[PDB]
Amino acid sequence: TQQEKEFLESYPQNCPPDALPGTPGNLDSAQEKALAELRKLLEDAGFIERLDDSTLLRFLRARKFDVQLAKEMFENCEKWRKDYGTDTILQDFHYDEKPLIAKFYPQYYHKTDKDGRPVYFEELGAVNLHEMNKVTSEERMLKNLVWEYESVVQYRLPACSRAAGHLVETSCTIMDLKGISISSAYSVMSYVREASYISQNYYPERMGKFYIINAPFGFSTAFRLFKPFLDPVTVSKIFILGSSYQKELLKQIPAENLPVKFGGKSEVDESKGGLYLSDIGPWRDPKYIGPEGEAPEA
Ligand SMILES: O=C(c1ccc(Cl)c([N+](=O)[O-])c1)N1CCN(c2ccccc2F)CC1
Repeated sequence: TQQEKEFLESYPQNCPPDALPGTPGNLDSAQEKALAELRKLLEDAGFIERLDDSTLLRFLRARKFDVQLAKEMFENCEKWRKDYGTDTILQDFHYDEKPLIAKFYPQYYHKTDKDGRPVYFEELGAVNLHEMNKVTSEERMLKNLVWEYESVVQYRLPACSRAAGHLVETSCTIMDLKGISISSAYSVMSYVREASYISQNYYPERMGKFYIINAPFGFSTAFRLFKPFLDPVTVSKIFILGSSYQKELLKQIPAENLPVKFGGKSEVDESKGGLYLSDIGPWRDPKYIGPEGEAPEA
């Protein structure tokens, strides 16, 4: 379809050459063969959508380029999108509760990192589900999560790719644990479990960086101790920081892109809902919005 063709050639499709192997534009002979094989296998099953290089390579990387297991993971995902209504969630779901409950679990995207990734912030430590459940449900919070993911894929990543000069398939997540207790950790645990399950199985290879900040001492000490036994890919992606996280964040995010409260210089109009209701980034800049148009407002 022209439509889909126009969209694909409307932003850069190659990852930088120093990215991980098996990423778009960085494929060896074997990898290119696995991609072509997986594609025809999915075409033979009648799939017509989501068969672009970027998508299929993510499923291949998630299965170490085992073509057969990538096919099964892909087919599992399309079945979930069917049962959950994912393909129309942007039109069907309406998180009208958000101004009322945002402060009880702040979640927001704000600008980009030095690699061009959209930066996602989650103030898990402030979570108050007792107040949240007066207004909304875990089921609706997960719908809102998938809504945002669909908005990342459809509108934030293509804009971030154009603004960066190269393909951007991943986000940079900052999770603030300030205020977390054993009690509230248990209360958010079911939500976090379902969110990771959805991320790993239906959005594979979308995690580029994951910073935990204000981590309690026991949690941070454990990571510092087991850090040497981690996959070198993993140790470049996951950071568990305590109270002094600002300098580490500033190595990864330009100071003018990082919110003031986290050691940066980026400001929002605190009178108009400030950070918690904001969605600022290149996907709100006409310079970087392509034929998909501008992302909806939550
Ligand atoms: O894998 C992801 C992930 C999943 C989907 C999308 Cl579309 C993106 N993205 O590019 O914005 C990232 N994440 C890592 C785990 N994540 C997470 C998981 C559980 C609790 C909180 C969290 F922030 C969310 C982000």
